[PDB]
Amino acid sequence: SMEQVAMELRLTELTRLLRSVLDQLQDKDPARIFAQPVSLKEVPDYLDHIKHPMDFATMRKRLEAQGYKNLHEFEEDFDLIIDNCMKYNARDTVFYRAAVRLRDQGGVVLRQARREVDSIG
Repeated sequence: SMEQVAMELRLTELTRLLRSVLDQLQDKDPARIFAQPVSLKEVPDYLDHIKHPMDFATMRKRLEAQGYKNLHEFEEDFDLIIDNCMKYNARDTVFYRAAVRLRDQGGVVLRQARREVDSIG
């Protein structure tokens, strides 16, 4: 149908907007602390602590399969990245502190993305 195509055009433009958001969020992690999944070889107990691991490469695979239906779903993933880190790592660690900074800096990007998604439909 013609509707299914128009739908797919919007999903595709949402994907396009989310890719730009993702790149902007990821620039706020220049240390690449959140770039890849936590290694289960190097942190073998991790899944006893953290039930839903997340990271930027994993978000990017979902993104490119058009797996995000709306901004809310994408934000849930970003928030997992931060929240997981803030639980597993203690307050005085470079990792916790990197998550605080990514949260604070991404807030601005996410604020605008929500306006752009509402605005453009």
